[PDB]
Order: sequence, then structure tokens, then C-alpha cells
Amino acid sequence: SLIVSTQRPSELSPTVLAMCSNWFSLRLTNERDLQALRYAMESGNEQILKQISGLPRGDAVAFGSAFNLPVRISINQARPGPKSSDAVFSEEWA
Amino acid sequence: SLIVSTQRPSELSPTVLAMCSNWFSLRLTNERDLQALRYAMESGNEQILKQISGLPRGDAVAFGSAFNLPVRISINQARPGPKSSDAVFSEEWANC
Repeated sequence: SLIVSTQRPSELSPTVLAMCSNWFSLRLTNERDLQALRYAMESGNEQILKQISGLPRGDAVAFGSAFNLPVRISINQARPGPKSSDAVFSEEWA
Repeated sequence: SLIVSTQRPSELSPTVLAMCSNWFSLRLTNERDLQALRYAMESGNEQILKQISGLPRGDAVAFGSAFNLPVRISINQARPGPKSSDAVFSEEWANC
């Protein structure tokens, strides 16, 4: 199998990009990215691709062989949540 | 008698499609896969391509020389059936 987590699908070949079973997707910003993914879409419709641009954090769109019809899911809370972050920079100058 | 096959007919000559009679197609969801089908056929019918994008499981659309007019077919199961299924991963991960 393959798992590609890209930043700019607008510069990807749709043929290689569109050979998976079921997908997940949070916010995707660039309009060209959405257009390329739309051209690289093999199981879905164009009505749900128009609301990926403004999905808030924690709200995902799922569609595939395990779902009868596409759904907009609000994923549950993070326990334990992410903790990794950069160091506080106030200490460096004093 | 030939069989030309293309699920992406945009990158092919419409003369391949306009000089042929019979076709078979189940549900197919893609907007750019119908340009050759849109152009090749002569004037007289264009509204019958909308429903090819919502056919339920087991339904198919067939049209060609063998049929007087396009018709929607519900195909019966073949007995004995094809292969059972692919691999099941429930048994492999039952080790937990």
C-alpha cells in the first residue's frame, strides 16, 4: 500500500495519485490542489469537494468503500493530545 | 469484430468511438471521461448520459447494434459464482 501526505497535489500525476481504496481529508487550501485532487478522484462526487477549503480543525470528510454515503465527521477529543512543540524563546535572551 | 476499451476516452480519436456499435458500462463517476462520448454520437439524443453516474449495484446500461434502442438491464447472478473473496485480515491480527 501507499500513504502520501503531500502539501501541493497541484503538482502530482493524477494516475499515480488515484489508486487507493478510501481516503481522509482535513482542510486543503490551494485551489489548484483541490482541482488536481478532483482530477485524481475515482470514488466520489464533486459536491463534497467544495467544502474542504474551510474545514475547521477536527472536522474531516470521509468517503470510500466502508461508507454507504459520504459523511462529515467531527473527530473526538485528543486524549492524550499532542505535546511536542518548540522551546519557549523568552529564556534565550535572559 | 473488435473490442476497443477506454475508461478515459478523452485522449483518443472520436472516430474510434463513432465507428463502433456496442458498449457495456456499469456505474462510472468521472466528469472528464465522457467528452468523446459527448461528441461522437450524432444529433438526436444527449439526455441519456446523466443516469450512468448513479446506477445501483447490479445494474448496467447496454446499447449497440444488437439492441434496437438503448435499454437498462438488471443482470442476474451467475451460478456457480466466481471466486469467493480476497484475503481476510481478521484472522492474521487475532494474535492480540
